Amino acid sequence: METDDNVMALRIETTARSYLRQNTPQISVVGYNRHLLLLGQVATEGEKQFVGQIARSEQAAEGVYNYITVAGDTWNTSKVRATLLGISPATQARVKIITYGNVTYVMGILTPEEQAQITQKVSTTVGVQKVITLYQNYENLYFQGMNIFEMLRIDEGLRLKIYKDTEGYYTIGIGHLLTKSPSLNAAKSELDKAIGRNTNGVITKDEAEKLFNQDVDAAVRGILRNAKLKPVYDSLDAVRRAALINMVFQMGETGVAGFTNSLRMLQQKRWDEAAVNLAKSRWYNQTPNRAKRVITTFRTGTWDAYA
Ligand SMILES: [Cl-]
Ligand SMILES: [Cl-]
Repeated sequence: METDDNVMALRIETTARSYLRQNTPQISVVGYNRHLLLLGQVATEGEKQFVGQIARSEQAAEGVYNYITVAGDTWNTSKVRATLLGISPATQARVKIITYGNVTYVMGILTPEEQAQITQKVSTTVGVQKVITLYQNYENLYFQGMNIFEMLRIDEGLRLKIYKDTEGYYTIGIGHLLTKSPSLNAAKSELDKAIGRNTNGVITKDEAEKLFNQDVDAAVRGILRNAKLKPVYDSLDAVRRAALINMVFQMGETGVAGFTNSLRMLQQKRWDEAAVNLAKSRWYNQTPNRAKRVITTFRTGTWDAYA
């Protein structure tokens, strides 16, 4: 859903901008849950209606909201938390907020009760600004296919040059750390190590996916030697296995092993009880978007949140 929302939005942004310049321009498409929100300033009511047909021609779109005016910025996680104090971190994760012009749009899959609460909180934070709600209540196979490599591409990023992480070390690819020394030369040599050539501090995607496989294998061995992680891992299907490998990549073997109660529920296949519980940890607090995708993967056993 992450990849389809973005994929469609850009195709609509780009095919729409093309049509406008054939009659500088202002068009913006935002995608949430395959529902699409059209933003910008067009000159005539007929063009606004034509840009809306472009979007509705997207077979994978299950809704289109045309809010183009006839002559922006998405809220970041912290700014939403400043505004939704009192709502659980889990419910805040099912909400996108955008301000385009002098309007503020609120998208999300909410209970009728949750809608009135969040609508209230947003209206009091913006004051006398217009607030548009776009709520939903509680074949198509041409898109990219999701796998574990594309999963951790969305959750960490793909870097094809040696970059410094946050801890002051050197890294490349998908979080594949090279060395904790501040010596770049030390990192460039270790980069040649795993690739076996004159990388020159640069790699291709084909040979970054080769690293990512080495990193995945390394995790799966730590997992099978850890007394708490092994039985859970063995009992789970393929997608749910990549959810677990995701958490290990993020917190290390020992970190994940501390989720005692949530692990017992996964090994017991209680998918929904395991989700309510994982959404109560510091993990959800400090990386809610990721933890929302990882946790839905655990609940559905599918690539929904990522597709
Ligand atoms: Cl933030
Ligand atoms: Cl996050």
